[PDB]
Amino acid sequence: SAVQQKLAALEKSSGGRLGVALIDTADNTQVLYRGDERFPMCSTSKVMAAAAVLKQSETQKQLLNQPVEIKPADLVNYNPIAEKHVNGTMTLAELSAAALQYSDNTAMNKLIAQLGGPGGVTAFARAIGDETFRLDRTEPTLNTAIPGDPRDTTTPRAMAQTLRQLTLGHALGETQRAQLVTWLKGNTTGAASIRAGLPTSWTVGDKTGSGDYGTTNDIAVIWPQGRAPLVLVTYFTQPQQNAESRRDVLASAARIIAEGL
Ligand SMILES: *C(=O)N1C[C@H](NOS(=O)(=O)O)CC[C@H]1C(N)=O
Repeated sequence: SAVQQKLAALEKSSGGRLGVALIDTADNTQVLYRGDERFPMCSTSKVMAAAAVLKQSETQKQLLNQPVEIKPADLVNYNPIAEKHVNGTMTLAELSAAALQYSDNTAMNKLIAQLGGPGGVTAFARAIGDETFRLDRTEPTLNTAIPGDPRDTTTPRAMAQTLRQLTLGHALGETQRAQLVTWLKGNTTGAASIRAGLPTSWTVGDKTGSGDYGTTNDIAVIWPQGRAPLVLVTYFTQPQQNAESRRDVLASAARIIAEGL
């Protein structure tokens, strides 16, 4: 009830710019707030990159087990998993899991490289019907989050539709969809974001993101108790380049959405 008033009031109180897109798969209804504005994706772009490698593995049948060299020069700003394997190798499956569940930025860059560069991630988006997503840069510069810059952005509406296709539809093969869902459900970084605004009995798979301009993001597939799943994108960015993160705003948006159902 009064969901637009509530989302607008949350945004005004926060001082920033909030983007929300919900898909309720029980009845195909949607809730949108700035659903067609571009937002910097930051680490949420890793879902597209992992899904694109999963799609490649549908025809390169051993691709996920292929070793990839991790060198000291490859390390960037946040490499919790890759730093354990420097001067050795990690498989593409291990890199996908590290990128999704620990938000390892070196693992992300290896996914991007496997795909031929950022354009290869965008090409996969286009191949599954997403005409809005764009990846332009590698880690860490994809997180600059400069206002008005279209690089490394998407809209909430597009990314909710794509996450639905990837996790509940048929953009990926059956086994690969299940693998993506398993990875998202095992995310380690999400308890303060969308999940925090939902009843604890519901099951969530998600991927968070953060960047400059206090950018605080989360994209999630949600299995409520006793009812069909939801897909929810909450993107948030702020006026000051050095702004603090606001995961509480994402949780509040999810809480508003959960009471309106
Ligand atoms: C992704 O947005 N990033 C990589 C890592 N993500 O952790 S988060 O998903 O918990 O925010 C650190 C922050 C961010 C980056 N590299 O700036």
